[PDB]
Amino acid sequence: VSIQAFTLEYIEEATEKYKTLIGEGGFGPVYRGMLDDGQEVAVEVRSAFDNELNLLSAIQHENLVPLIGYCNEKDQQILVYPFMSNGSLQNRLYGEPAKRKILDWPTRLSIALGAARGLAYLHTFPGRPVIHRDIKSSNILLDHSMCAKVADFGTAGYLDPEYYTTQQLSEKSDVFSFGVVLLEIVSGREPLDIKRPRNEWSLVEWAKPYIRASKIEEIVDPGIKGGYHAEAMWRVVEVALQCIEPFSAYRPCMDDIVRELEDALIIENNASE
Ligand SMILES: C[As](C)(=O)[O-]
Ligand SMILES: [Ca+2]
Repeated sequence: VSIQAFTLEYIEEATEKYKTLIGEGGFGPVYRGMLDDGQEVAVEVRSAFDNELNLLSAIQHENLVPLIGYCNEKDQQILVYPFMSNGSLQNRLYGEPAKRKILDWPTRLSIALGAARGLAYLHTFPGRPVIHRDIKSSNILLDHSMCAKVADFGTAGYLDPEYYTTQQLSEKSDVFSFGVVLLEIVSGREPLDIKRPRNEWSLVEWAKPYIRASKIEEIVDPGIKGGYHAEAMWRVVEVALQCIEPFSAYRPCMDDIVRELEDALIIENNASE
């Protein structure tokens, strides 16, 4: 809840000399470490600011990756986040772990609502908005409790088509991108896959017809076939379609998405009990 300054020496002790590399992150590599109090951290090292730290200091929401501290020493720019032990939504949908454990519909729903709330907090931020501009399943991280934490708010298949007119990314561009994420969550497919039959190359182009023709069962992840209530799935698919409208003007705000995703989870929780 409060940002700390670390020394390079401390980051090296925690990181065991960058022994582990958690993965490619936005604006630098990210290594795994443990602080001397025992909490697991991810340490982002800028490849190549104090205003950014103040912005990141000002962002506080349960569905955003929080900043623990930073390192300023010797013209280095290091950022320290909690380690998210359950990894990325992308990985749990069609990653290696998806072959072991199938993420169930209610959990998928709960992760989407979490992520939407995080983005909603950023979009409606007092004074000026915070726009992510690179929303994707790999940037929706999961903690021990499978609570969504959106990352890299400091990609082909997700890019707002309208960007080719405006050459600008906006809240509405984040909304389009999120719509593609909702399609991943429903379908269990990555947006772009050349190895798929030609008609299935684009998840977005492939899906719209079936949704438009009210035949959602065809596009649903086999692992959650008969694992959802139709009323709840309709809501998610419907709002997903509005998000991926080629023209931002017809696209809902993130907060309309929050409400639809809340409605879907109340429908499932109601039928579950
Ligand atoms: C990027 As801001 C905290 O001025 O809305
Ligand atoms: Ca608000």
